[PDB]
Amino acid sequence: SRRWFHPNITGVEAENLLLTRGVDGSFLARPSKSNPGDFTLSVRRNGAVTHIKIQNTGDYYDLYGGEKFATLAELVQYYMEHHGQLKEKNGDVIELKYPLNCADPTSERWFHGHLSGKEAEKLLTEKGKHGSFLVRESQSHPGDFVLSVRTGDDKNDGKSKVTHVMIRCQELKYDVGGGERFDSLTDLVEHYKKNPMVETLGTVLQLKQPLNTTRINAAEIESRVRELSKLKQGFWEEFETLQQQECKLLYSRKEGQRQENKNKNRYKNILPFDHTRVVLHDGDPNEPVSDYINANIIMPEFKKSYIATQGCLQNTVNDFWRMVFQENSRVIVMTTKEVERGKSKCVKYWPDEYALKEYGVMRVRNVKESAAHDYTLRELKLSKVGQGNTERTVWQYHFRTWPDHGVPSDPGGVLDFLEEVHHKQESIMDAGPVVVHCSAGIGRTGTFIVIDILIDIIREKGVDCDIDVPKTIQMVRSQRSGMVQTEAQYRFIYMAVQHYIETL
Ligand SMILES: N[C@@H]1c2ccccc2CC12CCN(c1nc3ncc(Sc4cccnc4C(F)(F)F)nc3[nH]1)CC2
Repeated sequence: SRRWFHPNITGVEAENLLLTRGVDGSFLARPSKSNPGDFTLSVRRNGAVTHIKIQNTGDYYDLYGGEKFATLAELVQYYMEHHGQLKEKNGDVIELKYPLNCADPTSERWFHGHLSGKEAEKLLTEKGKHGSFLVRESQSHPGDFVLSVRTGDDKNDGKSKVTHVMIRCQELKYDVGGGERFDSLTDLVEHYKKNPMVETLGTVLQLKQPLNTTRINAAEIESRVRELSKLKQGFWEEFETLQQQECKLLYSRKEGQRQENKNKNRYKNILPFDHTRVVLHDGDPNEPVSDYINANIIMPEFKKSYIATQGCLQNTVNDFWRMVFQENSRVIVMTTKEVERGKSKCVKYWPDEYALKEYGVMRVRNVKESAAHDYTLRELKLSKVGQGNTERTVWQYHFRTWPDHGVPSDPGGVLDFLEEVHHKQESIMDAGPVVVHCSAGIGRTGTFIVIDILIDIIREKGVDCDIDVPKTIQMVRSQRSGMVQTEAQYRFIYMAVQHYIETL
């Protein structure tokens, strides 16, 4: 869990935490009470607290007077490992040394607050499986807690059971009636996750996973949207709770950090994970490194795969077409304009209609453009220079109407677009991964990919099937940093899936 992130504290509270429990170099992060997307990094230095604003407008986290990042945990990791980079306006170095840990259990996935033993039994009996657990406040003994764990065989009939374990709070510390006394509920839970309790007759109280509360029956998505809309809101809690799981996803991005690739990244610290990056072959032996593009393979796991990538730079257009060729991709989804709010988001990597251009070893002909309301389709022919028999059609679906701020007011445009993309891809035997990009290749790109993954479950299984939006996003975020950036995008995913279901 992301311990240095304190949900539901004020600025004044943050200052006092850092002044009373911190030292110089201690820091924490916190969200705005009013605004999803606004965050503050609070840092103790020279016996005082400095607050630094962070904003997410949908494409990345933007640290004021600092750099752009895919996640707050990648931001924190960066400044803890690169001394001198975070600076005050007058030049003075702001050091992030010591994460100040949140002791408040409220945001933990396993924490259920005021919840009865009867209610906890019902939740575990209906939704739980072997090793599902939760912690709740004791009704009998104020300040105490109860750990409730389901154990059994998952293949009803007494083969499973719920066990309740009392957690005492004695003199500011937590225990289970013996052994170690913990400074927080979190420390206690983490210890008994690693070191399971055993009953008198041998049952191991395995804390395998927090009770799942977010999985739904897809046909009931409207009721879940209603529930998540209740007022801050359910949607915000859910997206934040998911965000608290991002420290499990700090996978190496060593290749993207190499000096030989520094000019190949649109944003210096938004990098592909090494374990999923697209590796480019047959490269120019004269180039110091020719195997790198800022792109990751996204494979759903619980047929069709994706390449999530950034908007091309002038110097990466040739690499982009090498990738498209190598991976046998026949469909590109572009979800940005070239220029938005005065800023270039993607260089034009395609020729004008009816024109032919060479891009290094590759050539692309733009055969025909077809303009719909929300998108333009460009029928491109890609081939290797010298080898006409390598020609294949690449269909570029360019979504034009995504708003400059926030998300579209309805999902119909995105749904229609994604339906055309899906059918084109499905019609081409042996097509490779669908290439998807925006500007940084994480916010909108993540949103379109996750929508597509969830819709495809419904295509296969019908509307009577389980879907789990945050679970799916965590799986995609394990393959490219920070996929799905904002709460507005998260709500839009639910909106798109709901309206897919409603138009069957
Ligand atoms: N602590 C909360 C509280 C406070 C006072 C009173 C009651 C309650 C319940 C409480 C916890 C349980 N609820 C909850 N919401 C969530 N949203 C996203 C996620 S992430 C997820 C989901 C599914 C699978 N895999 C992941 C992964 F970890 F891999 F990302 N998990 C969630 N769990 C509802 C909110």
